[PDB]
Amino acid sequence: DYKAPLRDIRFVRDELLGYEAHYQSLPGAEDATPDMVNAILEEGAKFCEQVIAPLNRVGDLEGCTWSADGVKTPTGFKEAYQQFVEGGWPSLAHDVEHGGQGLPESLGLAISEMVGQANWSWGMYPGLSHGAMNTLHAHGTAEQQATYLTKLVSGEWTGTMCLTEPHCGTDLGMLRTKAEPQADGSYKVTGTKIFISAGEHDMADNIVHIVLARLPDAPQGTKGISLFIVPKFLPNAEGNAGERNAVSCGSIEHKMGIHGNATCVMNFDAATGFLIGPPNKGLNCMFTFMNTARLGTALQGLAHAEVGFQGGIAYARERLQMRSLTGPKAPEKPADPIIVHPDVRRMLLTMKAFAEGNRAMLYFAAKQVDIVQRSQDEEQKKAADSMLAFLTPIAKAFMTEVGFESANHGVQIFGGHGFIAEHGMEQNVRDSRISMLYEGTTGVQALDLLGRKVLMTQGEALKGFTKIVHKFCQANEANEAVKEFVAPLAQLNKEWGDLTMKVGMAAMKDREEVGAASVDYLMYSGYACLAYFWADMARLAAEKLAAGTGEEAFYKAKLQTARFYFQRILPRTRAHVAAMLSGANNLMEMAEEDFALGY
Amino acid sequence: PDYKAPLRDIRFVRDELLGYEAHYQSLPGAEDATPDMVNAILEEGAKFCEQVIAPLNRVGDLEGCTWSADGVKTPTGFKEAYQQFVEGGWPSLAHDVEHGGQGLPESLGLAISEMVGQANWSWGMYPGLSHGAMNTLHAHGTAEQQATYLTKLVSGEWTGTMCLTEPHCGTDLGMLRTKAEPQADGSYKVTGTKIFISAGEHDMADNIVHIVLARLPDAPQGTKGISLFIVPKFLPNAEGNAGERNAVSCGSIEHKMGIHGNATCVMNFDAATGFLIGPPNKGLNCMFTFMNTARLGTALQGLAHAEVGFQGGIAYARERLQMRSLTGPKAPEKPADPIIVHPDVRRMLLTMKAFAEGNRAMLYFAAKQVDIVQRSQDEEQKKAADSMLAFLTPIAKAFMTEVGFESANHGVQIFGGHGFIAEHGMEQNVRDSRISMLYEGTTGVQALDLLGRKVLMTQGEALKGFTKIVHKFCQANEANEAVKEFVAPLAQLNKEWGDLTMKVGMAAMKDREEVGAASVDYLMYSGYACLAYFWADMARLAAEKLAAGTGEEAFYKAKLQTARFYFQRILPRTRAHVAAMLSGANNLMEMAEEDFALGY
Ligand SMILES: CCCCCCCC(=O)SCCNC(=O)CCNC(=O)[C@H](O)C(C)(C)COP(=O)(O)OP(=O)(O)OC[C@H]1O[C@@H](n2cnc3c(N)ncnc32)[C@H](O)[C@@H]1OP(=O)(O)O
Ligand SMILES: CCCCCCCC(=O)SCCNC(=O)CCNC(=O)[C@H](O)C(C)(C)COP(=O)(O)OP(=O)(O)OC[C@H]1O[C@@H](n2cnc3c(N)ncnc32)[C@H](O)[C@@H]1OP(=O)(O)O
Ligand SMILES: Cc1cc2nc3c(=O)[nH]c(=O)nc-3n(C[C@H](O)[C@H](O)[C@H](O)COP(=O)(O)OP(=O)(O)OC[C@H]3O[C@@H](n4cnc5c(N)ncnc54)[C@H](O)[C@@H]3O)c2cc1C
Ligand SMILES: Cc1cc2nc3c(=O)[nH]c(=O)nc-3n(C[C@H](O)[C@H](O)[C@H](O)COP(=O)(O)OP(=O)(O)OC[C@H]3O[C@@H](n4cnc5c(N)ncnc54)[C@H](O)[C@@H]3O)c2cc1C
Repeated sequence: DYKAPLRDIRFVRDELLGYEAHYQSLPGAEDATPDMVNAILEEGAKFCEQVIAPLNRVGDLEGCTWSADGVKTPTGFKEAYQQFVEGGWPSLAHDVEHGGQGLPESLGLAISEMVGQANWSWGMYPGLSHGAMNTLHAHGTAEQQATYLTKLVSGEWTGTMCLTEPHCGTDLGMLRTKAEPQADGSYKVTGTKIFISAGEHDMADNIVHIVLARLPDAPQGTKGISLFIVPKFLPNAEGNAGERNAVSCGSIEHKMGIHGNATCVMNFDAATGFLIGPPNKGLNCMFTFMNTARLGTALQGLAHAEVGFQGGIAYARERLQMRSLTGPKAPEKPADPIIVHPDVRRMLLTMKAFAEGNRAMLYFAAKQVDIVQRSQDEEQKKAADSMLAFLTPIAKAFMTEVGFESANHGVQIFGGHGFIAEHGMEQNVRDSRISMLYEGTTGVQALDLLGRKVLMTQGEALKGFTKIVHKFCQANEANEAVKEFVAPLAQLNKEWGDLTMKVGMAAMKDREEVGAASVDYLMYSGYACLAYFWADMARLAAEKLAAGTGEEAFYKAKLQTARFYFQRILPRTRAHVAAMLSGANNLMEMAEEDFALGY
Repeated sequence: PDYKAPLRDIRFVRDELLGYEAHYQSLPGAEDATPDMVNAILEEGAKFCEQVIAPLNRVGDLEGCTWSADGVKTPTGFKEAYQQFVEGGWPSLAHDVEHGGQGLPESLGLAISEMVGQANWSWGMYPGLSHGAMNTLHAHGTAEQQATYLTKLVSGEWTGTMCLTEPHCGTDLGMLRTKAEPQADGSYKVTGTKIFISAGEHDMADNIVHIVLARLPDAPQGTKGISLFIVPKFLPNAEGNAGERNAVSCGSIEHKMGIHGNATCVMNFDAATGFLIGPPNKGLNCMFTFMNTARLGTALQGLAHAEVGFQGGIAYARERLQMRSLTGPKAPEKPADPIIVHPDVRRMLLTMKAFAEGNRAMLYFAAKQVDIVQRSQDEEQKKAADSMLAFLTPIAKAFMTEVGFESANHGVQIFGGHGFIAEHGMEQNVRDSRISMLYEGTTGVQALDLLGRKVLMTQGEALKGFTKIVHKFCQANEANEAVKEFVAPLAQLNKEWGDLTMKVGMAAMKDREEVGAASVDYLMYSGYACLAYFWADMARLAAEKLAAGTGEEAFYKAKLQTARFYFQRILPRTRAHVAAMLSGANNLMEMAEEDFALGY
């Protein structure tokens, strides 16, 4: 049964990253008192454990049901959503201006961490909505905010992002949905959008589609794309679901997992829409909706490692099979618990290193998001903004990739039993698999990080982070407790920058290099980020243990996980380095027609 | 694009790389495996796989199996397909002539199995499990027992199961508690519940022959007390046909992640009549003819998953237009470039390709050993082939399943979002693949078998058979210009493999936890090392065919390019596995069990 990691969320927020100081230093956070944060975490935890976690298996077994009239969600989904609404969770991290509580985004993200762990398919309904707000908030006219945002902040209305068509997913410049301008200055949108998460459902009073379309004589490619508000129901005089717009769901997908989230073919038959933001600047505006959900999807990766660990640790202490290699440890039982086996511990510690490591990186990133939304200092916003732009793609691709690995360790620990539906471990793997495909594929994210962010800033995007690491190795070089962490961390911090330079050099001779190195580089970057977060959690752990503490075992575990990370996981860097220095030719020399001559 | 048998690559591996013509002529009873007959059987094999079973793979996954009190319904088309397969004589192919068989080599029967598992693994488990229980009756059954059970299994009229697992025990068979009470007439009565029995009950055959692990009434504790019993669903009648219903029933089937089409049964034996096969209390010894077949059989499942991901991905990579090459549009007449222009898509393609073609080479290398163990009359050769199988069998099962799962996941990644959708079949490949690392011995258990039972128990001798072959290859080709670039790293790695074995040994002397701590890393390293040899050898062969002039230049140029990719982008994974296995057991054993979950 899902148990929220509140003690670990507090370790990371309060002790490692000084979230009380951060909230004190920052406009809006006077109502975000330590005691109020703790009560909101504990309220969040209870909803996640008692209301949505028990629906997770229901959602997988039932999925959603299509008919011409609309889409039924699994038993208990909408009734949990009504309770989510009535608790005012939707309004937590939105402007007091448009009906919100004004608490920071980073406190919103802690609630999303627990929602995603408990029931990801259910959490996507509120999750997508949270983004369309961030879109309306950043680019909507005051009247658009008054009509649409107020309703999303209350949760009475839900939001989607409608980009994808059959022929285009990464290549949005090829999109072909049309916005035809009308005398009254509104548009009629004609097109078929596919894979639309939460496109049709029975959870809310209305749905607000944020749709990418093209104006009749716009330029080709991205520079021809505009953003439209297309609600399922056009508002009435009081602002409530009014006239039924010509938006309908023609079908939902049969998928490997995330069955409880309706994945919809949305047909727009000259549906009334309103332009939001400048004509042909839709891609620019949509990237508010996208970088929310990039960090929101990095959260999915964290959730799959956490669920995989919760299951693994429980089964490894309860399942008896075979005996310890150093003699029977439970001779009064017919077998030893499987935790006594070194490989089961390797699998448990892998999931633990990834869950706790990525939790640190995620709430480090979330502090940057708060700064960009609320700081007055433009030096401090701009340094936060460049840090988000470096960490966003790393977090999304790296946390999902190792989250899916972590989910598979969970299954492996159960042996055969892991393949069987009733234990929920195999559902975790199935739900994890989409996280590396949507919200920018691993490959597209890697290309974004290395080409657009790092190589296009001639390495400056990396320097923000390698600065913090270099300052840690200097302040802690002669700290005896983390000597063993600082040495290889300093070495890796150097190599990180060296590799960045060698790849820029290779790329100057052959552009194919940016692609050839990209995923290897992003994965290396991910292990290097977590090397720093584990060296720092180890530093904090050693500080607390030397000062005496009610929780000896808590901090000794942090040191033991850090050492596992450095000695057993971080050396995967060696293969990422070798592959990325090998050059583009070993990928590009084979002719397309020569890949499958063995038939 | 539907399933296409990789016959051209299967021929390259057996005929060109592994000398299968000369091997078959050097073996007693292999005179009927003429090159033209093998090629005829391979063609008929592919026809059956591509036309009868491959179309049923989606149906198997959508319907799965339907339980009722009376029986277990199989997916639409499966039993009719099993009839055409019986009518084709396929079950009889690699079995002895006197018991209904055609007497062809096991390594020919394995080529058919390669194509069956790629076409529809769930369906292939039905005959594939039969193939096991036949091998056990051959090895350990009385001539009477072979007359009744082995003849029906060789015809395919009856199917066979392996019944080991119970709720409390899968790896630890010593704890099993299924009982066998002696009866006055020399038969036994088996009472107990077995779980996760593949093909335990279905509607495809006239009878099912269970090979059951059970305990005699005063047997010693542990594996020393396990005996092996034939328990048929229908007791034979006087003619030798399905007679009296035995007290064997299926209480349920599991709901699973995958292989929905293969019924996974809770089998209740209610004092069912069984017959002791093999000595009393030597069950586990006898049941290991069945288990090693099924381990090289499960390695083949790993190959199958890599193959299916490759066939889907290459077709989609050439048809899907998304974005443009980094070096300017390669298809400017089209609205976007094929995704194969992107280096990362080529990286996923070539990963699946290195693993499929490398593992195929490893598999038929192993299958030549099976053939020598079964047929050779030279003892020195039987001993060396037996010893080579002992080393390769767990490497093949664990490595090929693990890199098979990776390869299936690359397949989905190439389709992007579309790969998560049921219609394309790529996500089923991943879900079917996941069981392959759990059953027939877990990755962790095969890794302990390799390092603990075979390698360290022989003080490194089990490794020598293979390192010898690799060292002779590096000497034979030190001066060979076309492959010098493979030979150098191969010889460095072959030496390191021997050094690592000794160091792990030294570490285990001080701390026995080191055997489990190094096990999976050591098996994965060993896997990568085996494929480094096979890619080097396939690169040598391709150089030799190109220097001599061939009408298939591209085919041989593609082997060199894949071998170079394997060496430069995949083999370096050994770096991670070396560092992990030399890190020590303390980084895994120091954390007390009660301190693993203190964040709640
Ligand atoms: C929570 C559950 C998840 C469910 C959601 C499912 C997924 C979805 O909703 S659809 C996912 C959306 N798609 C993706 O994320 C990946 C596919 N699209 C891409 O990212 C493509 O690479 C794509 C379309 C951006 C390429 O466009 P292209 O015009 O070549 O980009 P580029 O020239 O680099 O940038 C164009 C403009 O976009 C914006 N932009 C691009 N990248 C970024 C970025 N990383 N951050 C911010 N803005 C960006 C900028 O305004 C930029 O302007 P400029 O060029 O002057 O800097
Ligand atoms: C094609 C269709 C595929 C479908 C797959 C579905 C089928 C299944 O999943 S059923 C198979 C699942 N069962 C297993 O694999 C059980 C797991 N196995 C194990 O853990 C061990 O091998 C086990 C329990 C059998 C032996 O345990 P233990 O007694 O501690 O081993 P050990 O003492 O070293 O050896 C016991 C005896 O078994 C035999 N044995 C052990 N290992 C091997 C081996 N690798 N090869 C051959 N014989 C072996 C020997 O006879 C040995 O006796 P001795 O040591 O005197 O030679
Ligand atoms: C779909 C399916 C089909 C099956 N078909 C059959 C069949 O036809 N016939 C049959 O007899 N069985 C069958 N099985 C059972 C299957 O072989 C077992 O699941 C397998 O042997 C593992 O046993 P277990 O699941 O009980 O895991 P356990 O043995 O409990 O192992 C659990 C975990 O502990 C680890 N572990 C255990 N001991 C050690 C050790 N000493 N060192 C290190 N790690 C260790 C394992 O590696 C694993 O990670 C089937 C299973 C499934 C799921
Ligand atoms: C369950 C689900 C829910 C979804 N929900 C939504 C939603 O709510 N809203 C929405 O708008 N979309 C949604 N999508 C669509 C999703 O965002 C796309 O699937 C995703 O962007 C990938 O696009 P694609 O599937 O068309 O693959 P493609 O873009 O065709 O990519 C295919 C392959 O090519 C690779 N590739 C493509 N271009 C390059 C390049 N330049 N360099 C390197 N590799 C490249 C990719 O990495 C991938 O491996 C959803 C999809 C799914 C499966």
